[PDB]
Amino acid sequence: MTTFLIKHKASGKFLHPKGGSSNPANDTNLVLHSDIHERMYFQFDVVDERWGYIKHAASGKIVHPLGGKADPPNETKLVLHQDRHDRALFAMDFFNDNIIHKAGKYIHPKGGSTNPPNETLTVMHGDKHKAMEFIFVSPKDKDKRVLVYV
Amino acid sequence: HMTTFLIKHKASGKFLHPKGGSSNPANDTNLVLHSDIHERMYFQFDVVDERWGYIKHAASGKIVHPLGGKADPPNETKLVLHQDRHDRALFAMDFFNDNIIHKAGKYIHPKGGSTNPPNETLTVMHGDKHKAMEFIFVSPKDKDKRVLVYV
Repeated sequence: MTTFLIKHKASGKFLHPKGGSSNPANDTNLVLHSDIHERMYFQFDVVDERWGYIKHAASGKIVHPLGGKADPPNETKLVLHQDRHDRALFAMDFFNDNIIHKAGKYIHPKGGSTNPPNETLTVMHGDKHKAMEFIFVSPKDKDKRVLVYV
Repeated sequence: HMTTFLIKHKASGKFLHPKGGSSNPANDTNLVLHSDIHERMYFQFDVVDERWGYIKHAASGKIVHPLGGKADPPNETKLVLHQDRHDRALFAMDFFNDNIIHKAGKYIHPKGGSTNPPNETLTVMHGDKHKAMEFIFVSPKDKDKRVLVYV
């Protein structure tokens, strides 16, 4: 209904909390993995027009740049954390197919590969290219895009 | 719930209106650009399927259609309001690239493509992308404040 999968467009892998738990601890890395299950479902909670929080559905933790700085440098790891604040604001660009942080960098697989192996970490990086594209799909139809602004 | 908004032509600051400004425009009334602001030029976006939805005139419930109801309208097809609701009136409101795209892939343009068209200029479909076909979606109470049309 409000849940979606975050699919890495080039590989078909998905974003997961590292370890696949329903209850990841604060500062758990966000990784890529091929598996599908309810513990990799996400929601998006709108805060201000396009900006909002990317939320792990099972735990309520949201996506942060590790350390929570307003303008994180390239290669800053993405983690899950319960805190809510303006440095965890992202927009879900379903027209250009990417996820952009409030300060202008994007979510990437670490290393920028179109075919990242399972457990690859995700990081912030300012470049735009095929390997940083993501689409947002229905849990019950992994090829059907869904509106995350809901 | 559908957020109410103005459709603002980015280059000129003018807005999309039904020609003549009626609260209940007749079927096939042209969609035009005009500088006035009033509640008969407010719009809503009725989401149908993910990004696709109907651009709905708030006062009347009529929606934007390429005239003729063809599946793949050619360049220069005029935009009108009509009460009919079906898939050939599906658009997406691209608030990241700032344009309005039809399901068959062309965009809403001012007829003639001017960055600064006169009041009452018709709108048409066209495949080209440039500054004169950009639109932003703003609060009726603050024409410079972008609002999220998808909620």
